[PDB]
Amino acid sequence: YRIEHDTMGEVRVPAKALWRAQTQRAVENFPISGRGLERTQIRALGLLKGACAQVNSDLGLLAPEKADAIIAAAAEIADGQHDDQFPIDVFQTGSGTSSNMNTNEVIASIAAKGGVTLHPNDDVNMSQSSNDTFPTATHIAATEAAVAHLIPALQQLHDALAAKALDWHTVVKSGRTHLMDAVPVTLGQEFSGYARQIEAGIERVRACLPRLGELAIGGTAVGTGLNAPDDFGVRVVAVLVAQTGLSELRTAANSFEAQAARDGLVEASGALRTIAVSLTKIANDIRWMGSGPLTGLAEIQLPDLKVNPVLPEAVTQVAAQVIGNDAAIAWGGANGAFELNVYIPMMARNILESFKLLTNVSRLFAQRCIAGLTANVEHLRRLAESSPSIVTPLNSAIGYEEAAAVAKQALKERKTIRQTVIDRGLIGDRLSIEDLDRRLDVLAMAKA
Amino acid sequence: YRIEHDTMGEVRVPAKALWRAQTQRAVENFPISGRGLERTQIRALGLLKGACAQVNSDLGLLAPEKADAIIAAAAEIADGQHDDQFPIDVFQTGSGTSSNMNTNEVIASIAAKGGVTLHPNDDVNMSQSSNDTFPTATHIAATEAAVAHLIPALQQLHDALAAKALDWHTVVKSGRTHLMDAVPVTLGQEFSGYARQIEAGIERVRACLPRLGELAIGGTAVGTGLNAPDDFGVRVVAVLVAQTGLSELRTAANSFEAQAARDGLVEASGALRTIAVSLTKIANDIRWMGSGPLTGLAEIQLPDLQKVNPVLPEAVTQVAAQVIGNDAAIAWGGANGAFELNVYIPMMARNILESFKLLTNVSRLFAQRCIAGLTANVEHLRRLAESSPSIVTPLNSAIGYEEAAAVAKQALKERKTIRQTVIDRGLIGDRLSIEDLDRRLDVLAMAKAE
Amino acid sequence: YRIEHDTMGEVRVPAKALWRAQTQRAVENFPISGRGLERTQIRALGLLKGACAQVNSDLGLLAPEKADAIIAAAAEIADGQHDDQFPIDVFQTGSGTSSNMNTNEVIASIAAKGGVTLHPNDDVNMSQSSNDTFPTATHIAATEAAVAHLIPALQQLHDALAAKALDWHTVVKSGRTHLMDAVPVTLGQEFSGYARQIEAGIERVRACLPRLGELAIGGTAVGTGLNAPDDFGVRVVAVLVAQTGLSELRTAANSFEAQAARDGLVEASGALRTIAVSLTKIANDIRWMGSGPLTGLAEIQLPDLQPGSSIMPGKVNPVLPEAVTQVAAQVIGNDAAIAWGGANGAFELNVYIPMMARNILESFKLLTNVSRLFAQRCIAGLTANVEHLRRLAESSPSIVTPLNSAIGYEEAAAVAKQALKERKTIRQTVIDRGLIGDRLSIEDLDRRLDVLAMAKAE
Amino acid sequence: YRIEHDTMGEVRVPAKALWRAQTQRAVENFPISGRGLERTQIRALGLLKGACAQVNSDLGLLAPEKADAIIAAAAEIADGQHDDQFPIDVFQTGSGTSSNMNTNEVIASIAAKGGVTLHPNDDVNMSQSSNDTFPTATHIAATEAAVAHLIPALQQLHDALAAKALDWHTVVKSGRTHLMDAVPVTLGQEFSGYARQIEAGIERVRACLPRLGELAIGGTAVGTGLNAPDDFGVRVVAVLVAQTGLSELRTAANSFEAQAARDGLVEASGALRTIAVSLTKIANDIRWMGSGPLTGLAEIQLPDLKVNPVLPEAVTQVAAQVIGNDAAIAWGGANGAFELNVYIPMMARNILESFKLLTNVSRLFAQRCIAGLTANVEHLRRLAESSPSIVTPLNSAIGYEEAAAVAKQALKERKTIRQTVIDRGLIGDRLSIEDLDRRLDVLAMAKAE
Ligand SMILES: COc1ccc(S(=O)(=O)N2CCCCCCC2)cc1NC(=O)Cc1n[nH]c(=O)c2ccccc12
Ligand SMILES: COc1ccc(S(=O)(=O)N2CCCCCCC2)cc1NC(=O)Cc1n[nH]c(=O)c2ccccc12
Ligand SMILES: [Mg+2]
Ligand SMILES: [Mg+2]
Repeated sequence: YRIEHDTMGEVRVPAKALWRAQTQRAVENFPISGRGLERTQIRALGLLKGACAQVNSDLGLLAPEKADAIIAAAAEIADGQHDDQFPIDVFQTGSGTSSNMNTNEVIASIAAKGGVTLHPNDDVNMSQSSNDTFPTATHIAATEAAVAHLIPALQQLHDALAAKALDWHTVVKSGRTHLMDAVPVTLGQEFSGYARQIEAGIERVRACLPRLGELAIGGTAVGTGLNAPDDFGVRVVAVLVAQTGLSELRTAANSFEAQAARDGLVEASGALRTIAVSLTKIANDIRWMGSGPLTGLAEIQLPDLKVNPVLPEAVTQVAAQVIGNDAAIAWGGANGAFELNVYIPMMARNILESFKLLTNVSRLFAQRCIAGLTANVEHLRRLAESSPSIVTPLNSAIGYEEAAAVAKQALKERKTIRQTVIDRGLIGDRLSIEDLDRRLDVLAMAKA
Repeated sequence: YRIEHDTMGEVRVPAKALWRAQTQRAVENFPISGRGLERTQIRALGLLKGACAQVNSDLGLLAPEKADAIIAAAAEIADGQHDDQFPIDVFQTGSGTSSNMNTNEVIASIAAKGGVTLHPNDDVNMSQSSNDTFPTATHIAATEAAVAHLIPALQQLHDALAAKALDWHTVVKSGRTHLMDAVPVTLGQEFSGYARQIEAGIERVRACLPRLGELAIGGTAVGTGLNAPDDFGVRVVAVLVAQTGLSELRTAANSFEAQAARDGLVEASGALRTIAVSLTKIANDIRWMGSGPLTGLAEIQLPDLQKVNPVLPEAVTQVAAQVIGNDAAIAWGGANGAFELNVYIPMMARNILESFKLLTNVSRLFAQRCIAGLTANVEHLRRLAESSPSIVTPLNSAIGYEEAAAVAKQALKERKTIRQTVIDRGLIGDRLSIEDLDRRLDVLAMAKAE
Repeated sequence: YRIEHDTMGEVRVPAKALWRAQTQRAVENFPISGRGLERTQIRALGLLKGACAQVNSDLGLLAPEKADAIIAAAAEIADGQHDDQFPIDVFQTGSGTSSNMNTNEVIASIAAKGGVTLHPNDDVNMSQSSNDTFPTATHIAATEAAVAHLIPALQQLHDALAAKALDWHTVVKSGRTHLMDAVPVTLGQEFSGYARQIEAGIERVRACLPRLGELAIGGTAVGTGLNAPDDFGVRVVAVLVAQTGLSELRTAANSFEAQAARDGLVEASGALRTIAVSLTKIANDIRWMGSGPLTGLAEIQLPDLQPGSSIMPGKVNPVLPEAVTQVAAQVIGNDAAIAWGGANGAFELNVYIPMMARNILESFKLLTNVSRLFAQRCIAGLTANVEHLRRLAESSPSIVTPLNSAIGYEEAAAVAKQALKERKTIRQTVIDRGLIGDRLSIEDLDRRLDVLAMAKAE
Repeated sequence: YRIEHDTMGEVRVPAKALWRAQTQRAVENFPISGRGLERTQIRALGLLKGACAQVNSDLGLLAPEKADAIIAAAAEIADGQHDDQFPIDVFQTGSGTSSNMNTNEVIASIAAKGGVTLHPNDDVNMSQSSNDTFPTATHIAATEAAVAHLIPALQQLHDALAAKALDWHTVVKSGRTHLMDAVPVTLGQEFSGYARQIEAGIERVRACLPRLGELAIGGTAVGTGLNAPDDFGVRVVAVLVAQTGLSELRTAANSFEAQAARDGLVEASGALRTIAVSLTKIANDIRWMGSGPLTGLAEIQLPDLKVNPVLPEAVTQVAAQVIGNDAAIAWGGANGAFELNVYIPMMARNILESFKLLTNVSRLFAQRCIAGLTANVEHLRRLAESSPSIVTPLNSAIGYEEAAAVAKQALKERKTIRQTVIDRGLIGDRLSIEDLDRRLDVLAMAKAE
């Protein structure tokens, strides 16, 4: 319940709080959602402030005692020790300056406990602006989410689907097109399709990384780098790559584009949206395959967590959320003006949530649904044995003309190809029953 | 770190948790977002369980000591005393069964501390199913959010915009179409338009209430009411109306439509999305009018909250973007129901209830901390209106369109009023008196304000 | 070809073209989509110009011979006689001024063929501006599309679904929740739900009309009505209402809101988007119910409309549910474009009107046409597989609950387990476990396991 | 009318139409939008039918005389001689069955004029299904639109923006953040940012081509390739690459994914949506720069088509349409079932429209707006030199309090910062003229030379 002094009056701040007057003013200004920055965003702000202090110390602009104090305080923030010291709403000034100042104030308070006096702006914000910091922290967090978390979760799900594609390679069943009975396929072939969708999703995320990983740091207020060293960005990026192991981080190709727009977030959200579209098809097919057991398809059994398909439901709900988040991201992305896009906090919340939801639900889907599925093999074969057949595989035995007459008579009389052959008296020296049954065999028709 | 024995083995539950084994299993099943139900959600689940116990008591199905214990526990939940006892992810089974069971378990644990044993399922879930309760609670929460919170916040913003319209009635300035200079308006007329956008917003929310207030309660598992009293729904709705004062709550017109779809939430999100569209235009015009102080429009000054940056217009346009995204998620969930149940309810509820909250909170902040304190550069706005080439048309009948165009070009080049330019070019004479000039160039008259 | 002279220079225009130099310039300026105004928008521009000429005549501002020529020409345009004379891209100047000028030029050319000289701007655009005309025509077209076309088409679909709800009142089947077996319902109850969705859709459209029907006419360039009669809007609206019978048309509540924003189109699109969401659920349930017919649900049969496949010649597909679900996807896309344009107005004018108009009027048209086709070519001819549906209901573990009070919940679970294992009815499994006796008579068993009574039909 | 027939019986068809019974049933079943396939789609179906007949001929499955007749008729269709013979609505059966049969029937009728009897299904549809042909035609049309049309249009717009970036490299002006005055930039720097957004757009389109160019051909009804030669897809793709020169066309990595989903269209629409987002920012900044001529920013003048910013308005309306189309595409993409995604005609309409609108508006914007912009150079510099934002580098010489008084007086008197520092008598005690001109050099402050 302490009291601090701002250039517009008094400011009451909780006693255990490491934040100062500017953060408290932002708390009072933006009571909108009641939610603040996520752990990933706080970590990236800590990483960035430590790297900037490191580079300011290397260039001789910041006394080594002050840099050491910022570096140690920043490492605690990056390590998750101060996730309760960031109370500002997501829906704040659209540069994210409020959160940038929150980080400067918390580092100054941590340093003061260790006996060092730091000015939040002149020391902790040295060579930085109110406008190049929060977007840099956003792109660090998004690139870490893509590379360290989403891609491995998607690979786990790909591997689970591919393992079923191989197990079920000869588990024949009926194909369905337009929801209507079609020629045979295998359950393994369908899973090979699901696995390719997830592999393509990993390709889509990898394709966005050259632009997602672009950082604005060094551009300062408008992109020109005024009041920063000319090589500030390239030096800070090198420290961040070294500390995180994220080789995908890079300086911006164009310092104006990197601050006037957040196009890299819009691009990345489109990859995540495409993954949500793929996951919707996979999850829907799996719940339909497990439907019933008397009123539905009853092709597979899902693991029980009459089992309701609770992980397909979680997957499809997550996909809906990614689709909505993606619309919010593109709306903010389009609406920048001149030197700055002022939708960064909202865009950051949405893209980081989409990464988190897809990573977590993919791992759960892989481990607690896909890996445990069991096929109802005898039921699936009975469905394959009820698919339509074709005459083509009889051509070499009865010739193009008799085959065509079998096709026509089967259609007219609503008979199978097999029975129409028997009924036309075609079993003989040209065609044994055995040869009929081998030519029309449903696993052979699946071409597995 | 207390222990519990489930149907399927052992479960460890935190010591001070009031939830039980089925909630803890859902915590383990759905570690997806790390975000659970919001306060409004949780309150409505308490309201619903209290009303259900009241009705089961009234019908002689539930012993009164048990009903009384449920009603007392449910009132604590409705009063927001147990918002920390609902740990299940939003991204759970799509009926919201897990959160329904979370409510039943917390009520049983609260009751147990007052010395009354309740079975979560057989007592707290009596006459209810796993499918008619969560969407009922969602529609209670959304109807309360609309009536009690968003409409009053929009009315505050409307009244702030209308007050500025009246204060700025005669504040004449150049009109802008296509971003280019146009004939005069007043700042008051522009604010009267903003006020109408917000008043139409309230009309849009009021128009969705007949269907937003429809509750599925009493439909049970598939909408038929099997295993519930025939009049359970109308009885529970009547208790909710009596307790809350929300007369907009009603039984559903069709019990199958009320469980197979969530179309009322999709409809209400469309009203919220329209309000977000209106707020985007109002907030964008206000930040543009405050742009400068040298190279921008410099029409008005915003109050300084943090040369003021337009931080509340930025909060408002960010909220609007979130409402538009949330709206897309809601419609996606709404379209994808199957047969007797739409299984996107927890995701739809998160998104609709967030949209109500953000619009309510940001509308009040925008009204109080931005709109109320705007100041206009009155004399500057009038000087620009009086200096615009757009106002030479009323001279054409005195001096011709060719001389009126030379006046417009010289006024702009020399940074002079049209009036001073007409005088400087020696046009005052028999053709045009000083008084006829001041009548033809009366920019406030050109704006046609009441 | 024939040549004309614009303020800029010389312009070549097609011989049979009733448009003039401004329209030809717009043709050369915006070769973007290769699609121009639809017939509903052209019709509305004709209605508007005819009403404006009538009022300008009544007020003594326009000579009667000139007003009479504009009225005659504008009636030809409203009657669809000139739908080939509007070549300008949708993607034009955002006020729609190019299309307004196209209308003025075509009316002047029609009048010229009857010996009357009309100035496109000073006569045909009298009392109007480049900014209050196109949004007025857009709202006339959208209101007409809602009231005269979509609501009747939705009522037709509602009536077709409600007729099935009555025909199938006793057709008992298992319910499905989460795609899993549930307690009994009737196919009539499910169709009653579909019907309510469409009835609610009509209520949604009706709820938006007080604001969709607001017209900007009379507000002129900025909303102030400068250079128009003070009562131009109310007089033009009176003529349009009398001539069209569109009682929903009204003068805007606020003349600045009606030009600075297009919020009524955003609102109306939300109703259409909600109808698309409802239609998606209805169409998806119907194609699933008709799936198979050997490997699917096979609950109903859809009328056959065309061959499905050359490789599998017997196969017929649910083509009308597919058309419906594809229309719904288009309406949801159109809705997103409309809200995008609606948010992005500046000051006195929203300059997204041609794009918003294209999208809202297309959503009306697609929903109207597909609703009628779905009602007539799919719903009306559905047939139910009654005995299949009842067999599954009578075999369902879900229906053992009503036995609990006779034999207890544990023995009822054993009946469920055995029946499901042995593919038997519940009735027959109860017998095969000799539970009929003192506790349970055979008439009593048949009363407890009455699956139609469990559906609780009214 | 004349009588034609199919497996469902007899159908009345317009006496002279080149389509037959299946197309006519589709005319009556789907009168929804009143719009059919676009020129690009009809071209792709013609290309594909010709390539299929070449491969069936090469494998000895189809008589050379019949293959020649198909190839010639398919060439007339691809060239646009028979577009009026494709009457079927976009909103047809979701596999594109109806438009596939339309192509087969029209080819058979054209071949008959030349005295060759072709069966639309046994000959023109040999080794094919609608399930692999209609999505193949859609991905051909989309790949061609990306490579031959949109990337060159974007490169023209990039080059026009980059030409301004160079021309305006020293055109110093006030920076704007939050719409508020900020430290100096140049118009050239802002245009270099717009140019980067369009170059990144080109990178985004190129990044999607490995998947957009995947073709389903050879997968037949369910992806298994039943009723087609095992190498049909690889042979047909080789013919298409030879004929079109589109090396980006390729056989699908997985034949089941290529028919059960249209994820490549969803992916490509995301690139187009991102370009729409970039174009919105560029066009909105340009119309604001041109605003006025008295009460707006008045930084630049747009070419006249007091000019209204009509091409910025066309660009921002096109962008809105691409965003809407992108939502419709993703909705269709998610909703496939089992072996087939049945939203292909609607997804094809939307993604091909987005390609076309972005191509056409990008070239118009480049040639008829960007190329002709003029800057109010001396005005922009005067405002930059008069902004309170540039007083900061004086703080160390005159103090915060006096730098604030300089800013306030400069704004009130409408004078430069340089002239205000002189007027307040700060030269000599605080700093010299040499020092003043170094500290307030706005072009140096923009970090431009
Ligand atoms: C954001 O627009 C402005 C911002 C600040 C100022 S000001 O007060 O600070 N100041 C600037 C010049 C130095 C001192 C003289 C007084 C005018 C003027 C302006 N507009 C204008 O100067 C408008 C204008 N008028 N006439 C022209 O021929 C013209 C040509 C090109 C561009 C615009 C125009
Ligand atoms: C769109 O902004 C403008 C447009 C046109 C003009 S102008 O050249 O045509 N002309 C305007 C009318 C008076 C004639 C003398 C010169 C200024 C100026 C401006 N801006 C300004 O005057 C900027 C400005 N400077 N200083 C102030 O204390 C002030 C206070 C309130 C608002 C703005 C300011
Ligand atoms: Mg690496
Ligand atoms: Mg079955």
